[PDB]
Amino acid sequence: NNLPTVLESIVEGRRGHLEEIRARIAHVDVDALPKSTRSLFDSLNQGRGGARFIMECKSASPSLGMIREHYQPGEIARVYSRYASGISVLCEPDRFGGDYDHLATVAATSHLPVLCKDFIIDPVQVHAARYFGADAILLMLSVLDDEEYAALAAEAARFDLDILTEVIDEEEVARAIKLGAKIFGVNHRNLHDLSIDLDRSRRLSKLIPADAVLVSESGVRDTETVRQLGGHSNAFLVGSQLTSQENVDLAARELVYGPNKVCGLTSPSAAQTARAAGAVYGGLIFEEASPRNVSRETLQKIIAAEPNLRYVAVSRRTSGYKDLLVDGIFAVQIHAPLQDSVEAEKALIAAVREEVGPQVQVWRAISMSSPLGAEVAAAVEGDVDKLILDAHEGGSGEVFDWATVPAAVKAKSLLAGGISPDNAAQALAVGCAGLDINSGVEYPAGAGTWAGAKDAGALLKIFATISTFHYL
Amino acid sequence: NNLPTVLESIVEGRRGHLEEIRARIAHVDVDALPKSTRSLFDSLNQGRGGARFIMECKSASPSLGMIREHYQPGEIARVYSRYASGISVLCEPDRFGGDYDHLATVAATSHLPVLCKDFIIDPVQVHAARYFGADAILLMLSVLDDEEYAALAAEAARFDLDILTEVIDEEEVARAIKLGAKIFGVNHRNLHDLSIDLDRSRRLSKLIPADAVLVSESGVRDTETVRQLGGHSNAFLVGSQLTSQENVDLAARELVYGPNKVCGLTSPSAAQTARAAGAVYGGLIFEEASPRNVSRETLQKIIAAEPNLRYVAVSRRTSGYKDLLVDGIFAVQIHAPLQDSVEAEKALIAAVREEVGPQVQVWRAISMSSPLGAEVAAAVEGDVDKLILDAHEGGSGEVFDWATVPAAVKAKSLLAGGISPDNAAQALAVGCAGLDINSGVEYPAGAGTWAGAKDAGALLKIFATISTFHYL
Repeated sequence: NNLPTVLESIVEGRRGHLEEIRARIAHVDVDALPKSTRSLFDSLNQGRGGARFIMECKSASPSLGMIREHYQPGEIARVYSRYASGISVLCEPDRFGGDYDHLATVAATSHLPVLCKDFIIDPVQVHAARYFGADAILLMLSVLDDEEYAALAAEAARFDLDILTEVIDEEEVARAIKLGAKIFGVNHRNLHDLSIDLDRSRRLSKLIPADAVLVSESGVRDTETVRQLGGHSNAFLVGSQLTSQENVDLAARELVYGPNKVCGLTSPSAAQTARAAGAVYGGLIFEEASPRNVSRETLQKIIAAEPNLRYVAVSRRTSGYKDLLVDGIFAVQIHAPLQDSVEAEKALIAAVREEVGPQVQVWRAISMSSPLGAEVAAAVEGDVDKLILDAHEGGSGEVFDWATVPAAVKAKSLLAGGISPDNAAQALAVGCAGLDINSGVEYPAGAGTWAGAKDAGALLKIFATISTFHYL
Repeated sequence: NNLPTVLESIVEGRRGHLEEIRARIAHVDVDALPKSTRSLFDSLNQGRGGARFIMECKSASPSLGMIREHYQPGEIARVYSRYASGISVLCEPDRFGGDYDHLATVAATSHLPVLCKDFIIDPVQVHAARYFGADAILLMLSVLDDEEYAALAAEAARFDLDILTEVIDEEEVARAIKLGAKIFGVNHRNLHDLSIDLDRSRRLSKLIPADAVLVSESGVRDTETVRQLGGHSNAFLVGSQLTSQENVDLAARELVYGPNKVCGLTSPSAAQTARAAGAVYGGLIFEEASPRNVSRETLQKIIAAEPNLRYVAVSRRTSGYKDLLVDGIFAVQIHAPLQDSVEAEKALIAAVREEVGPQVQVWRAISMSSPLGAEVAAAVEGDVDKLILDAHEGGSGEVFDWATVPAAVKAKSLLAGGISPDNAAQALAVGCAGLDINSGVEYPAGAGTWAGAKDAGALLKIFATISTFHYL
């Protein structure tokens, strides 16, 4: 074959392990291996049963976001089981650091369909995959002619193993349809020259049967990219971008839902529902003229009861942000009224940056109805970790043009202003990184003693909408 | 009705919350509520998709096994999702400390069918349960006549909510068949007098249709009771016995699988597969004339790579057990040859008890082929935290009579001696609390470089058999 040099050496390496594998399962009655009772096809093809992702366990990775002592595919799988529709496990040993023990660990840990990510050229690899708990296998059309594929697809069918059929182009697509593939793998990375072409998934999805599923891989940087690509890919395969971070659960939430805040938390159970639904950030209001005002006693009970939100201390003050800092406060949100100039805004921010020290993020909240609003936003974007842009302009209506806002500002911004289950799609369409969610998920005035409290049913609905949104 | 006094006050309390509930979901379009797409019936009725348990989240509990700061039904549900076939959530507020936020938190957290455990007398409770993520509801025949049940079962059917139909006796069974119940709830506790009658589930299971599922509750102390009752109950409902302990995951494993050890661990990936499969205990061998000998360097890498086994340091020495203790060693296993008398055995144990201090359990391993073996076992049972009884007597065959062994000894014992996937059922039938699993899950001599290493496929098989075993 005319394989990229790296792939060439990987399949020839794998050829040279086949005697090991044959000896390793010699004692196994291949004929009597139980079938896989987990359909990767269905998990991927239905909205229910997990978000639009196959999440991958791979040992070999620089992972410079964190200090790696030991590979724990059980601990990774435990977090992935909460978000994904499948788990991928590298079984290749010599350059991915994988093994069949990793596959078995994940199969025993997770309820999801388990994919053996391997370079499969020999039936014994299919047999080993089922014995060690795989529910699906990768077959690469770049490596296998039509006969080699048909034979291995037939070994797979014996045991109800789903196949992820990798295809690089329109010719491989035609071959896959020919061979009746149900799950098409598209890599945006060309292995020959390491070029990324995000379009390769859109372009090939037009040629793929309507009763088939498309999984795409590589260059899926963030939720913004997931939303750009989610119209034509059923699922994204990701891993190293989640396991290379300090907290795999928080990383999973940030990719799937984006950097969303549920503000105005006043109860443990509200913080708990927010985190469970997919919120990354929790908002705590210190201002005492608020119906969402929380005492330092309530603040610390909420943080303690739900440690797995990143908490944001929200104040209307221009200084004294050191007083707000408590264990678990990740960021302070400057909610002070807009100042007189850009320079006063740059100064306020530097003064707060100064108060809280480099271990606490500094966010600026801005009303876009304020005539200086957009100008400050564009000016102060590099000085802050997040902008909270309030896009409900009140009685005037929306005077500001959202088409004029730079991509850099949007990438730094959570959209605010009565964000609710019903206006979520149209808020997401604006193309900001996040949503700031508060009064729009509270019970209304008719709710008796529950009026003004976070409504858990509304939290379930708005996070479901966020999980499936894509640009239309 | 002629309700126990406690139940009487609970339904009348719940009646008095109905205006609150009606106001709380007033804004909800009941008609347009999505259906539950998770069948509690199927999860319970199939072997696949989780072990034979509905695991319950309840705030109100002494829980003196541990210090309780905050109720975290998300954290509980995260652990339960790994083991169970359903999750139960108390929604009753005044004596169980429950709320609908708890139900929503669990629904957003877990992939399993979610049961609202409530005293349901009014349609609005059905409607609230679906809006806050329930997949199933409890209806109590003791509380509801045939008409009140039919009406609420019909509200349930609108939204594909499964029903757990509680029945106290043969008359309630007949009523439930009459009303076409698919899931029968039996409590072993009589609420009138607080008597436990474990037989009540066996007795009623004879009268229940063959196409229906039986769930039983109360007095399910341990795996031994699960195995005694598992022939006639499809599932057990448990909770307070898992959340009242220091580690909910370890408690779940101990109930579902029992206190099993995988001994002779030499690799991180072997320890990881053991824990994922359901092992509570991991065995580390310090003796240097062993093919399973591990250096202090390898020992500590394994512990670090799999922190969630309780590790047992295995040595053939009669003293010097302080040298074995390392962070993560939960117990030492005295594997010294049997001594000359009971008194020397009682002395060896007291001497080791002395060396390791009260924070490290002390286990005695005994060969039942040793003529003094059984006598020591029966004598030393109160002096140790675990006995490891080796029941493979070698060339003589099994000379010892296992019918003579006290229940107290068995309750303290893991059975050893080549325990393997193929002899697991017959080892479990002996009725010891646990299995000690080692050479019987290694690759055999034909396995090349893998010969003598733990076989992950064998670990998957033996733990699956352990999870479904019941006395026949």
